[PDB]
Amino acid sequence: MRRTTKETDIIVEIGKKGEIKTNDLILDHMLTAFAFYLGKDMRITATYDLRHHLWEDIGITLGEALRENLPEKFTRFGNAIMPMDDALVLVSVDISNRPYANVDVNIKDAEEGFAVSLLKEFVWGLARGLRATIHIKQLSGENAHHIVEAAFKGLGMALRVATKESERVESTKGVL
Amino acid sequence: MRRTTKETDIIVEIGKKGEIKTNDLILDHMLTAFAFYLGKDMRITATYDLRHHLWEDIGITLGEALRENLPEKFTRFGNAIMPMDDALVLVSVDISNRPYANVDVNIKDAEEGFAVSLLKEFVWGLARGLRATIHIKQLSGENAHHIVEAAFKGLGMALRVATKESERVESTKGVL
Amino acid sequence: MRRTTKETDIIVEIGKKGEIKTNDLILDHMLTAFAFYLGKDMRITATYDLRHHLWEDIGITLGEALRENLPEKFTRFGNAIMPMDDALVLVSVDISNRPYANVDVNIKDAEEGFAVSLLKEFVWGLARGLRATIHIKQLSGENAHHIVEAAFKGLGMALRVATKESERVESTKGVL
Amino acid sequence: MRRTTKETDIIVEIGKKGEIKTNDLILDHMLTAFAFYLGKDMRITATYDLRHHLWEDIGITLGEALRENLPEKFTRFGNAIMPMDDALVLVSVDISNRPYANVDVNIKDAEEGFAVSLLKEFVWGLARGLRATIHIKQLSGENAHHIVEAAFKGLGMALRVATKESERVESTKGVL
Amino acid sequence: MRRTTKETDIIVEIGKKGEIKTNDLILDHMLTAFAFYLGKDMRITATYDLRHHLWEDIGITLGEALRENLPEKFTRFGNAIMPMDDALVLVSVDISNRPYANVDVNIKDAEEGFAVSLLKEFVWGLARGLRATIHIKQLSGENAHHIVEAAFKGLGMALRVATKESERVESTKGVL
Amino acid sequence: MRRTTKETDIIVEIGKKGEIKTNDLILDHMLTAFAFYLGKDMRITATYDLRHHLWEDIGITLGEALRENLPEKFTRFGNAIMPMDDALVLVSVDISNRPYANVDVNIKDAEEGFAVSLLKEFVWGLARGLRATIHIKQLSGENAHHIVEAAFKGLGMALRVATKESERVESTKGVL
Ligand SMILES: O=P(O)(O)C[C@@H](O)Cn1cncn1
Ligand SMILES: O=P(O)(O)C[C@@H](O)Cn1cncn1
Ligand SMILES: O=P(O)(O)C[C@@H](O)Cn1cncn1
Ligand SMILES: O=P(O)(O)C[C@@H](O)Cn1cncn1
Ligand SMILES: O=P(O)(O)C[C@@H](O)Cn1cncn1
Ligand SMILES: O=P(O)(O)C[C@@H](O)Cn1cncn1
Ligand SMILES: [Mn+2]
Ligand SMILES: [Mn+2]
Ligand SMILES: [Mn+2]
Ligand SMILES: [Mn+2]
Ligand SMILES: [Mn+2]
Ligand SMILES: [Mn+2]
Ligand SMILES: [Mn+2]
Ligand SMILES: [Mn+2]
Ligand SMILES: [Mn+2]
Ligand SMILES: [Mn+2]
Ligand SMILES: [Mn+2]
Ligand SMILES: [Mn+2]
Repeated sequence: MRRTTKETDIIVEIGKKGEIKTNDLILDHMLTAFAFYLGKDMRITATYDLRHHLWEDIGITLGEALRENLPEKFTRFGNAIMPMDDALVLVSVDISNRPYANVDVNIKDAEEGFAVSLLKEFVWGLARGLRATIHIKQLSGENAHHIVEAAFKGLGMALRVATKESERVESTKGVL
Repeated sequence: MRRTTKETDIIVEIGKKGEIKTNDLILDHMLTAFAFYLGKDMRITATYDLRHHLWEDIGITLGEALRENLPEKFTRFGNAIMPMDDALVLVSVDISNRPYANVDVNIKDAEEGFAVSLLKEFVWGLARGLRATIHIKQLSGENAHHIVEAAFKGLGMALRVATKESERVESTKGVL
Repeated sequence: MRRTTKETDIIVEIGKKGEIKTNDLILDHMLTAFAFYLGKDMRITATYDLRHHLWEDIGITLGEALRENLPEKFTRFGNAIMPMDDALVLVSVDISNRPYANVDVNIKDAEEGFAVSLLKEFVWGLARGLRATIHIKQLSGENAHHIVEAAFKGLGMALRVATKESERVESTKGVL
Repeated sequence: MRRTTKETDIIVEIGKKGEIKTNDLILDHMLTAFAFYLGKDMRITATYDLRHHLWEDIGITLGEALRENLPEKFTRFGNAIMPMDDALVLVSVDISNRPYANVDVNIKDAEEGFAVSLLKEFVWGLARGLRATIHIKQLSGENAHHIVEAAFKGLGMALRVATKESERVESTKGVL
Repeated sequence: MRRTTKETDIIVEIGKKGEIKTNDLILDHMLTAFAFYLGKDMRITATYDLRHHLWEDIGITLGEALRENLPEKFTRFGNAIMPMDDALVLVSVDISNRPYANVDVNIKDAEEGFAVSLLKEFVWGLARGLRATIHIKQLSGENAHHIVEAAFKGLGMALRVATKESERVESTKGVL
Repeated sequence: MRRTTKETDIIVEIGKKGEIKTNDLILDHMLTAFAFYLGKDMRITATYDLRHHLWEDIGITLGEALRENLPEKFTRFGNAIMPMDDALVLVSVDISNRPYANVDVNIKDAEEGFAVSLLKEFVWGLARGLRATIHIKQLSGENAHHIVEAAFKGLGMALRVATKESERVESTKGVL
């Protein structure tokens, strides 16, 4: 999946062994966590002007890539509760075709490179590209890196469950 | 399972392909959700005088029907965390033989047909008929329909887990 | 544009002389306002189970209908400030391909048939179907009908501006 | 229009196709937005010592360039209300010959490169170079980039209106 | 349009080149502003006993004169956002045939001759004579003269829009 | 696993049919719960001077016993949400090699033999002996016995998941 604008140029290829190299070492780490806990190899390359555009557009392109990869009938729902030392983060996903994100974190000890702005824009991008409902709810924690990385691990774990093949269309209304 | 009083007359048949028709369109939708996420066909028909009596007595009868269908040795415990757009609802069930319900929701945007009274009385009815401990804990949300429907989806998912056969009596005291 | 689920069956036909008949007299009035201030005839018909499903699905279908009718190059942005007696409501739209809604109203004098739940679900449906950013911000007011009707008038007026043909792709990133 | 001090050297040429290259990627993006929504090509080049000096002196030089470009009789007033996802920003301009700026924003989620100091100094610079009254009033929002970029888009849109030719001197006192 | 009582005698002639002379220098200035931003010449002369009676009765007579001059089918709605140095004032008009005024200002630095009483009574008079809904909402400001003059400029600008000819009766109910 | 100091002498033998006899009937019950929900037989015997030393040292010894039994590649993460009547307790474990415990309970109705001191010291002992991150987070509840027993049931259930064999080293850093 490739997405190109005048701001960013992003390639996300799920199922291909390859590097994750976005030219942002924080995002590279977060995406490495995401892919590891999703349980899939992926190749991700990006160029960008501003980090916000990178994080958001990575989210969009990753979402679109996940959507393209979905089986016809998929499990739809997946959750994860992820600890990382002091951090404890609930991640809940519904591949609902109703884009929505709610990211509720409370970072006490900030860390350079980790920003709520960037986390939120990645998650909104992902929600919009995948066309999904995504909740990130911090239950405990203080450290920025532990909170944000737990969220990315959790997204991977939750989507591992939600993107699995199902025997039915998982909606009482008969369509998503 | 049939339960008849001077107020209501209710039939719940689990495992039978059939209609869910209670003469309350909101409850029909909630029960459709419940059954879908439980993963069982059911036929439910009711007549009633007042909606409270309907919701409670449906809970009792459904609980009794679930209890009748349990294997001798069952998993006992099941949880679900269910998102619906803004709503995020935790449902926790223990088929404990200790009737108890705790329903903790916070509806900001009310909706006609959706009432905490009716939800609580359905859940207490279910707890009493099944003979179970049931928690409904809203983690996030504003919209009445999203919150209540998430609760019914969650009850279905949780009971899907809790009602499966187990290799042992699931209690250290040796009996339920 | 026809959209059909097990819950609702909706037709929205923009540019066609016809009636607006949803089987909800409040919504019929709101949509009549919307269409009048948009400056287009439309035919709308619906069947539904529950009013929430109606309001949301009308939003979705109307949004998709507006998206289908959008010129290749469109103005993208449109605003309205709409008074109705005590009410004064700001509506701001960006046809951004970034679904988002923020509805901030404060109804002091409630009115049967008018609910924040239903307004919010219509607007989120519209945002998701059109793929747009939509703000509704009450500046003044107390009366439910005045506030909500002002919002619908304002959506029509704002979308009248935003859906007009433009000479260019209205984004510095080169893509919408 | 060129302005040179011991701190900065800035060229702003309105109506010339060219690059916007200030050696600050955030400002380049903001100025690209400004020019796009103004509806004019411009060439902007700068060297600078400190970013504050750049932002302020860009504002001054851009203001002077806009002032030089004004027709004899101009519309004087222009407004914009600009959404960007969560952000909603009102921009109001009066080319009054009374330099004044009031920038009222509330950034909840900060972003590296985006600072209220720099926004305010650009706007004051612009107000002083153009000789104008400028209000930036955040109505909604949390994200720094969305708020600041909406302000720059809004300045462009507002000045598009205010700098258009008029049939009269737009003041009851007979002069500006 | 002439209106005579035992308290005041007022002539308002729209479209006539002429003096604005009410024997109140503050009101003469405000009305000069109003007429300038409306974009019409007018002749206004008054005698009065008390300033309140003047301001109110000028509003009534001006409203009646505007009403008399309306085309059969008129635009109905008009808004303005007007800055004046520190002041930023929103004016919203609906020629609704439902008299109503809401004037919400917050003057920090008072000025002799400028009073909320007089502004409010002019606006209510105008609403009653024209038969219109009028909102004046201060968004920012401290100085009495800047706030009140912005309101009069804004009323002129808003009514410039609202009083233009339209192709239709601008109401879904088919009549005003 | 035998651990002997001048204060305590503890045997924990996982996978062995035997009794749990610590000379503290509360701890015997808690450990019976832990083992049952872990899904393992175990033999535990202890002598001790002071109950704190017992609870802590049981934690340490049990943790070391679990660590000894861990497969080379293990699942690492496990969670449980456990109801017991009024109580609802979240337990989250990461076998991280980063000892940490956070126990957040709120006992309203105290019970002899049940103490936050002792619970916390058992959990910290377990965290240190296993070399793990352990969160215990009360979501609801009042009764001391229900809260504490839910925590022990939850630890068993969570560790059942976390101690299972995996196909890989469960860390992006390549080392645990
Ligand atoms: O789409 P699904 O499968 O979640 C079922 C819908 O009834 C949910 N819903 C969303 N808004 C009101 N109800
Ligand atoms: O009945 P179970 O299997 O949950 C085991 C009991 O010890 C629980 N309990 C209830 N009250 C005090 N303890
Ligand atoms: O897409 P457009 O036209 O609004 C231009 C983007 O730079 C906006 N943006 C959104 N998030 C950060 N920047
Ligand atoms: O200069 P203009 O056209 O806005 C008209 C002036 O009367 C405004 N003003 C500024 N301070 C007091 N009055
Ligand atoms: O008169 P219009 O054109 O604004 C349309 C009316 O429905 C408005 N309204 C006033 N009160 C309740 N509704
Ligand atoms: O050790 P793991 O597998 O959890 C991966 C690490 O990056 C986590 N981490 C801990 N502190 C900062 N990052
Ligand atoms: Mn963004
Ligand atoms: Mn890390
Ligand atoms: Mn009852
Ligand atoms: Mn529903
Ligand atoms: Mn909905
Ligand atoms: Mn109406
Ligand atoms: Mn400065
Ligand atoms: Mn941007
Ligand atoms: Mn009076
Ligand atoms: Mn003046
Ligand atoms: Mn100790
Ligand atoms: Mn017990």
